[PDB]
Amino acid sequence: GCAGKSCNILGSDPCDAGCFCLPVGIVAGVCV
Repeated sequence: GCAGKSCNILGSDPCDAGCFCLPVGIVAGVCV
């Protein structure tokens, strides 16, 4: 259930193992 998760390139809020934080803006993004 990583997909849809809120995240940011900052690295503070990445994603679950296997999934990656995809940028939706300048730094903010979502897990995919």
